[PDB]
Amino acid sequence: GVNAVHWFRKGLRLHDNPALKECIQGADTIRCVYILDPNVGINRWRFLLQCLEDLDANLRKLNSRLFVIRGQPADVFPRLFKEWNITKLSIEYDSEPFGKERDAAIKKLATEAGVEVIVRISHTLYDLDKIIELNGGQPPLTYKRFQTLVSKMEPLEMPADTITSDVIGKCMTPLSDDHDEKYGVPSLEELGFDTDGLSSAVWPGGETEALTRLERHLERKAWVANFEMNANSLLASPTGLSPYLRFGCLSCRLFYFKLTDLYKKVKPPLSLYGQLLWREFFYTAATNNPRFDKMEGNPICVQIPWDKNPEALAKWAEGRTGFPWIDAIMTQLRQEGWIHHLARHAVACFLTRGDLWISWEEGMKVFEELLLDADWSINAGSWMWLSCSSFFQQFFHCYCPVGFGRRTDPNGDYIRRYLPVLRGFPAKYIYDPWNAPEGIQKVAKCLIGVNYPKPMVNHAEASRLNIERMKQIYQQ
Ligand SMILES: N#Cc1cccc(Cl)c1NC(=O)Cn1c2ccccc2c2ccccc21
Repeated sequence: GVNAVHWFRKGLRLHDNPALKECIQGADTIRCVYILDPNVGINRWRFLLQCLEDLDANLRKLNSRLFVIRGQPADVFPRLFKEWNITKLSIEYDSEPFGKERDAAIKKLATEAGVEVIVRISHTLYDLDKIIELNGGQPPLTYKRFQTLVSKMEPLEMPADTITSDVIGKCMTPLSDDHDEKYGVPSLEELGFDTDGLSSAVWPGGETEALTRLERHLERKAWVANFEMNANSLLASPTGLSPYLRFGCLSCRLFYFKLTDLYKKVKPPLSLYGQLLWREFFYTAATNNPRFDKMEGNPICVQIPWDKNPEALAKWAEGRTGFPWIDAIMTQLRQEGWIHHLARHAVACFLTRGDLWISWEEGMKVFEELLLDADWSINAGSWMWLSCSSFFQQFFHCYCPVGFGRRTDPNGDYIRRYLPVLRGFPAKYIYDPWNAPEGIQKVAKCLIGVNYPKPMVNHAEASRLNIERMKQIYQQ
C-alpha cells in the first residue's frame, strides 16, 4: 500500500515534472498539495493564484484535484502524513538557501513518520552542486568560467513525459465532499487585497498560458525575428516567457529542447540560449550563500558605504523622482509587473552607484515585491552586478536618466503612456520637462514642481561625485 503526496512550490506544471512522475509510479493513491498561509504585491499574488487555478483545472481533467492547504509546512504536514497514511513525498529540488533550509526541516519530519522523500531537479537545466564540485567547492563568479564547467558536464537531461491519464494508470485521488471549501484555491480578497480598481492582468499566470506563449514564441523566433530595446520592446510582449520560467509554469528544459530543435530544422550559437544560462549562473552563485541578498556577511560582495535615505528611496520606488524616464519605468513596474531588462539597468543604476547612492539591497526588495520574474537568486545577483558590488563589475559608465530614455524612445511615447500628466509636452522636452519654458508648461497643463515634481538630484553632479567616491574605495 503506497500513498503518495506531491508538494508543489515552484514547478507549477504537469509537463516535465520528474518528481511528480516518479511519485506516481507504483503508488495506489496520489494527492498534489500547494501550501500557502493567508513582501509580495498584488500582481505577484494574482499570478500565483491564476497558476494554481490552472493546475487545479488540469488535474480535474485527470479525475484529480489540487489540494491548497492554508498554513505552514512544518505545522501542517505531520498530521497530514498521519491522516492520509502517507509513505512517499515528492518535491522538485529548490537550490535557494532559504528553501533548502525549509526542505531539510520537512525531510526530518518525513523521516520521523516513515515517509520516503523523492527529490528531483527540474527548475534548472543543470545539477548545480555538480558544477560547484567541478569548480573545487565554490561557484564560478564569471560567465565564461561557468560555460567552461558546463562543457564538462554530462549532456543535458531531456524533459520528462507530461502527466496524463495513461501515466496515472490505476493510481487515483481520494476526494472528499468538502474538497472545494476545505482545500480550494484562495481569492485575492481572501488574502486581504482590495480588488476595486483592478484591470485584468497583462501577464496571465499558468501552465496553459505558458505553453501557448511558448509555441507562438518559437514561431516568432524563426519566422519573424530569424534568430536575431526600442520603443516597441519596452511594452509587454504577448510571447514573453520570463514570469512563467520563474514560477515554473514553463520548464526551462522543455524551452531549451524546443529552441535547439527549432534551430536544427530551420537552419547552434550560445546566443540562442543566452538568457537560460544566465539563469543557471545566478542560481549556482546563490545556492551555498545564505547571505547572497545582503552586503554585510556576504563574502562575494564588496563593502560599499551606501547612504540611508528613506525619502529618496520612497521617491524612487513610487516613481516620483522628477526624471520622467525613471518614473515611467517604475510606474509600468508597479502597474503591470514586468519591465524590460535594460529598463531594470537604468533604474538600478539610478538608485545605487549612478545617482542616489542607496544600497542595492533596498532596490532588490522593491523588485522582489513588484517584479513577476524576480526570483531571489537572479534578483540579488543582478542588483550586485548593476551596483558594481560583485562579479568583478567596474564603474565604467553611468546611465543618463535623460539620454538613455531619449535614445530608446526618441518620441517619448513611453513617457506619455505611463505618466499621462506629461502627455502635453513636446518630444524636445518630454525627458527633461524642467527645461520647458513656462509657456510650454502652460499649454501642456502641467506646472513642473506643482503637477509633476522637479528632478530630485542634479544628475551631472551627483554622478560625478558618485564615480569619484566609488573610485577611491579601491587602491588607485
Ligand atoms: N539575465 C541576466 C543578467 C546577466 C548579467 C547581468 C545582469 Cl544585471 C543580468 N540581469 C538583467 O539583465 C536584468 N535584471 C535586472 C537588472 C537590474 C536589477 C535587477 C534585475 C533582474 C531581476 C530578475 C531578472 C532579471 C533582472
